[PDB]
Amino acid sequence: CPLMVKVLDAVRGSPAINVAVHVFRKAADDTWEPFASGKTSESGELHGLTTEEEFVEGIYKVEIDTKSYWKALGISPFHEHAEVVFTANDSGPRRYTIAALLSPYSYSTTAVVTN
Amino acid sequence: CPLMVKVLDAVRGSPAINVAVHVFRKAADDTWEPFASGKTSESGELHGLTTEEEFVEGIYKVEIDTKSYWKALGISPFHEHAEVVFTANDSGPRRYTIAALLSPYSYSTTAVVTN
Amino acid sequence: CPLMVKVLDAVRGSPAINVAVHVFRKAADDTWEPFASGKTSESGELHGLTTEEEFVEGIYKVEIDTKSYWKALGISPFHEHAEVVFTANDSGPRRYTIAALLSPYSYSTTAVVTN
Amino acid sequence: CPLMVKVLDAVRGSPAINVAVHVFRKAADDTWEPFASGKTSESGELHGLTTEEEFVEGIYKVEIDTKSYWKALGISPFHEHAEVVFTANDSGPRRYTIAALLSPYSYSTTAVVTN
Ligand SMILES: O=C(O)c1ccccc1Nc1cc(Cl)c(OCCCCCCCOc2c(Cl)cc(Nc3ccccc3C(=O)O)cc2Cl)c(Cl)c1
Repeated sequence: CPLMVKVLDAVRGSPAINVAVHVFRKAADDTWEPFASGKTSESGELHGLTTEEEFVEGIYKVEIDTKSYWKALGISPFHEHAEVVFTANDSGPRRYTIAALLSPYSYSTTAVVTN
Repeated sequence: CPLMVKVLDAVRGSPAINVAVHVFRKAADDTWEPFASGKTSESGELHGLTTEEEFVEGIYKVEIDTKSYWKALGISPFHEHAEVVFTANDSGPRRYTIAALLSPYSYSTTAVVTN
Repeated sequence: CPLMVKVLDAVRGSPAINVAVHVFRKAADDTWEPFASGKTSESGELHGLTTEEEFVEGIYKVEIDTKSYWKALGISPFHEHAEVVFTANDSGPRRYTIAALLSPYSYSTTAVVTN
Repeated sequence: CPLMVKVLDAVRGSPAINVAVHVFRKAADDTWEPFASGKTSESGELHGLTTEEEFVEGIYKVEIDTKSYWKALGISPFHEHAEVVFTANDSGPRRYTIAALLSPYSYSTTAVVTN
């Protein structure tokens, strides 16, 4: 799997389950084209977004729908979403894990990139 | 100052100096319209972005140009930029500080909302 | 102020007010000896912990009493406290700010070392 | 596995490999007794520290030897180690993952606690 997303909840100390994730790829006309989407599992993970064939060199945006998640838990958070924007595969094919750790007024994101 | 931005460097243990910051507001036609911008100071801070008069309720995006910062340091980074997207909500006196802590393959952002 | 502590609350998007902070220095017999302490202010800050004269090179521990903070808010937390352990090193004018960002099941700490 | 540690490197965007981890348990005399230790794998993970039988209710400290890690990469970091102190199993047996994300002058730690 070349692109995986993992989301964790810093309030509950749990995976963040059923979080919507949308991936976009920047097109030649500078617009963000829909690329893939899904929801995190019971483990906070989202796999199977793309294939090595389709995940070509480009600029990608991973939008994680954090506000919808918090609101479903009774919390009015600060952010609309977390957005992770990066160039992928520009020094050859890599496997990318995009991890996010969520709180109501903060989040962090890291990437783990491997061969 | 209803809106301040503060950027810190987790590699050097320092303010992140001379980082470009762009603020956008969501318009009517769902377009991100430029709103304010600047470069962080020697203290990693950016003040004077807007006024209480202009900073009305709405959806805002703060783009922090992290990739160019790391390139200036000779360090290969992951993200193109950090994007912080939020709704400004009245209901009383509020000042917003958007803080970001930067590493090459990670960032963190929090909002400190006070009065 | 050669040593400041700043604590922020990632759930409320606010300074973490009235948090107990204890600082220790490593002695000769490898015992943590109390050095300084206080409670964070309304701005989440704790100043006046020590003087340039007393804050010599050595190994220091800053203990931030996070569990009691979350208990005061009625929120079940994971950690007993956050502990920040570091060597203070001269070689020129240096001021240390130990920042912490708190969530119930997570914390983050950075050092901003300036002159 | 009731206790797992995962460590990631925010500079390289990689697991933090070969990081020493020491676990202590607070004894009746208020002293920290050695409990378990190991080093992170190629995946940044450390499994097999303990068993459900031996991992009883108590206050535990997980010390992650971050300074040794950074120094081996040519970096002089701020912290001596990251310390994670928590009560375990005080509302019945749980599975704990202690995750840490490391930078030279910052780290974060979260816990994922499951049934
Ligand atoms: O990644 C995996 O693969 C993974 C998989 C499974 C499990 C775990 C996995 N890892 C993993 C682990 C973790 Cl801990 C993780 O979270 C990373 C959390 C990063 C913490 C956020 C850092 C907060 O920064 C700060 C801090 Cl300290 C202070 C401040 N304030 C100030 C500091 C100084 C001066 C002024 C201020 C201010 O405010 O005016 C602002 C910020 Cl912005 C992630 Cl995203 C993935």
